[PDB]
Amino acid sequence: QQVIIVGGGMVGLSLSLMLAKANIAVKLLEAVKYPNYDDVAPYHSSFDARNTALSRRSVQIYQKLGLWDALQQHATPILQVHITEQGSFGKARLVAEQEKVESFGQVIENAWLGRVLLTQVRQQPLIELIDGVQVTALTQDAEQVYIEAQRGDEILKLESKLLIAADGRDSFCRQAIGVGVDVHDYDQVAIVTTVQTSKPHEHVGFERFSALGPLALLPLPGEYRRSVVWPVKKGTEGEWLGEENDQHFLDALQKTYGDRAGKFEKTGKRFSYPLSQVLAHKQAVGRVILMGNAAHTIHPVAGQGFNLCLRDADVLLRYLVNQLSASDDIGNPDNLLAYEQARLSDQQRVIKFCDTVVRGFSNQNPLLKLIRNTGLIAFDV
Amino acid sequence: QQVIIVGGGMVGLSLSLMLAKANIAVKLLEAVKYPNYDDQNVAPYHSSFDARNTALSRRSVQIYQKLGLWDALQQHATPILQVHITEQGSFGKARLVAEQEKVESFGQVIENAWLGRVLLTQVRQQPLIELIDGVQVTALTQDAEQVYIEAQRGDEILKLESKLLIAADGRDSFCRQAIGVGVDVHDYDQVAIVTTVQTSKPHEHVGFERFSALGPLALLPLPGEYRRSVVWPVKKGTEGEWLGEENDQHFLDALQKTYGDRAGKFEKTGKRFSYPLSQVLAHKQAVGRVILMGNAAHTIHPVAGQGFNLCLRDADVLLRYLVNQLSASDDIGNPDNLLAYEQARLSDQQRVIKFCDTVVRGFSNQNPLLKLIRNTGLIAFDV
Ligand SMILES: [Cl-]
Repeated sequence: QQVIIVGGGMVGLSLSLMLAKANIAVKLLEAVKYPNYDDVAPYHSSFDARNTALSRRSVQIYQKLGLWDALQQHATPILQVHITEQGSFGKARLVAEQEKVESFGQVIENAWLGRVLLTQVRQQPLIELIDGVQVTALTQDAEQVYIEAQRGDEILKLESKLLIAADGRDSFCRQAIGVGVDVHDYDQVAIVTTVQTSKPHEHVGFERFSALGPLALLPLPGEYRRSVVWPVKKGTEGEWLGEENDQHFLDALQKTYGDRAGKFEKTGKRFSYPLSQVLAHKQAVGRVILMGNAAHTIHPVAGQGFNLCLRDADVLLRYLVNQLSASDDIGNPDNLLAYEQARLSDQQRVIKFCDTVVRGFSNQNPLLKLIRNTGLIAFDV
Repeated sequence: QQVIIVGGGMVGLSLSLMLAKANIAVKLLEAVKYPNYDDQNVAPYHSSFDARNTALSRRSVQIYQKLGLWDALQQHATPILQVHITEQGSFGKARLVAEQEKVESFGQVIENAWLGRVLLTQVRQQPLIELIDGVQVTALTQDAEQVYIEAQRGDEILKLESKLLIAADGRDSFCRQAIGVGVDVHDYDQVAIVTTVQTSKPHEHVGFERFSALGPLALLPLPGEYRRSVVWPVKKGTEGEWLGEENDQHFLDALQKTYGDRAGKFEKTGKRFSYPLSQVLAHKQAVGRVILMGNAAHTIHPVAGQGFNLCLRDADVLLRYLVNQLSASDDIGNPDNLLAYEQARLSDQQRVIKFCDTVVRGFSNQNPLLKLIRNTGLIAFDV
C-alpha cells in the first residue's frame, strides 16, 4: 500500500473509500473488531440508536462516492423547519420551506451509515482492513513514517509515505507527534433520544424555545419517529435520565409541544454528553496528518462535527491527488501544510459558530428579538 | 404663570398637559399661530396622504390614558396586531408571523395631525396653561434665581420670567444655542424614504417587512383600513429616482414588485419624505434652570416613533422629579434637581442610541430569518 489510516470510524472508513476511488491503496487500522455478518444480518432501527444530521455537501460527497443510494434507505430529508415561542412578547412562528434538494440536509441512522461504509470497504481490494490492533509506537524520518501496532502477543510493524490519523478525540498519534490540545467546556449538556409520535413528522423539523431550553424535534427515517435534542444546564440532566423518568420525559415533551406532533407515545433511552470543544494545536507534522476528532472535536453543532470532518476528507483527497500529479510522494510534508492552511478558515468558522449556538441556548424568545431589532414597531423594553 | 415651555409641538403640548394634571401652572410659547377650529366649516380634519405618522409605544398610550386623552386620540390611531416578515433566498423561503398577546404591546400608529389637534384642543381648555402663540424667543439669560427670555411678535417685545424653562423647540433649538450647548452628530450613509400609500387589500392591522436588494421594505398599517405607511432605507444618492411627482409610478412599481399581491394593488402614494438617519445629541441637557426636552435634547431617527416614546418617558420621569421637588420646596427649577434627573435618564437614552445602531446595521443584513434558523443548531448548513 501507500497510505496508512489509523482509526476505523465513520471518518476513517469514508477516507479510505475516497482514496480507493482515486486508485490509492490504503491500510486501515482499527482497535475494535468489526462484526463479520455472513448470513445474513437484518437491519432494524433501534429506539436507542444514534442519528446524524448530514449537510448538503455531505450528501453530495457520498453521491460522488456512489454510496448515497444505499445510505438513503435509512435516511430522511428535512423539508421544512417550524420554530415557535410563547413568552412576554407574543406568540411567533417561523416556517422555512426548502426548494433545493437537501438544503436542510438529511438525518441518517448511525448504524446504517457504518454498515454501508464497512460493507463497501470490505469489497474494495485496495483497502486492507486490519482490525483488533492498537498502535503503540510512531516515529518519523525524512522519507517514511514507522508505526508499531499490537495484536495481543504479535508485533505489527508497518510503514508508509503518509499516515492519516483519525483515531478519535483521544488520538494516540497526535500525542505521539507531540501535539497538544485546547479544551473549551460549556455549562450545558445535550439530552438526545428517539421518540414515537402519533402524528407523522412529514420531513418537518421542530424547535420550541421554552423555559426548559430549546427543545428540538428532528425527523427520522421512520415516518412516526423523531429525534429529540434538548440542551440543559449541567446537573439538570438527572431529572430526565433513566427508565424511572420515562413518562416524566414524555410529559415535558407533551406540555411543550402540545398537539403539534400528536401524542408522544414512546421514548427510548436518553443519552447525555457534555458540550465541549477539543482542538489540536496542529494538524500536520511531517508526514502525519490529523483528520476528524483527532484534529477537532465539535459536538454541540448539528451533525456532531461530522460534516466538517467529511469536508476535511474531501479536500485532503484533492490535495493528495494533485500532489501525485507532480511526484510519487503522496506524503509530501509541504503539501500537508498547504492542506491545513486551506482548511483553517472553514474550521475556525465552525468553531466560532459552535460558540454562537451554545451561547444562544440562553436566549429565550429569539424570534421576537428579531422583530424588535427591525426597529419597525415600538416596544418598551 | 410659573413654568415656561418653549415649543408648542407634540412634546411641548404633552409636557404642558402633564404639568397641568400635576396642578402646575405653565406658560407655553410657540412660533406658529394656531388655527382656532371653532365653527369654520371650511377646515375640518382630513387624513392627508402627505401627512406624517408616529408609532406610539404601550407606555406612551398609557401616559395619554392617564391624561384622559386616548379616547379621542384613538379616533385616528390604529393598533398593530401582527408582524409578517418574509424572505426569499438560495436556500429556500421563510416567513415569520408574530402575533400580539397583551393589548397595545405592539403599539399604535397615530396620525401626527390628529395628535396635534387633540393636544392643542385640550391645552386650550386647561386653565393652568397659558398658551402664547406667534412668539419667537430671541433672547435667553439666567441668574441664580430666574430665567429671563425675550420673545418677538414683530413689533411686540415680550419679557417673561420663570423658575424653570423647558426647552422643546426642535432640533435647531434656539434655547440650546442660547445656553451655549453644542451637539454631537453621528451620521450614517443612509436615508429613510417614508410616505403613505393606499392598497386595494385591507391591512387588517398587519405590518409587513420584506428583505431584498432594495433594502428592507416595511409596510405598516395606518388608521385608514386601506392606508399603509412605507419605511424604506436606501443609500444616499439614490433617493432621487423615487422622489418627485414624475416618479410616482416608479415608486408604486417598486412596491408592487416587492410585495406582489400580498397587499393587493398599490393604487396611490403620497409625497415621499427622505430624512437622513442620524443621531444629534446635545452635549448637556440641563444648564442651570434650563432643561432640554424632545429633539432639543436628542434627535433620534432610525427607530420607530422618532424618539417620541423616549420623550414621553423623559417627560414622565421629569414630572416625578418636579412633583417631589415641589413637596419640599417652592423652587420647581432647582438646578441640582434637574441634574439629578438628567443622570437618571442617561441609561435609557444611551440604550436607545445603541439600539439605533443595531437597527441601522441590520439594514445591511439580508436574509435574517435564515440566519436565525442557522444560529440555532437545528439543521446542518454550510457557508
Ligand atoms: Cl421612540
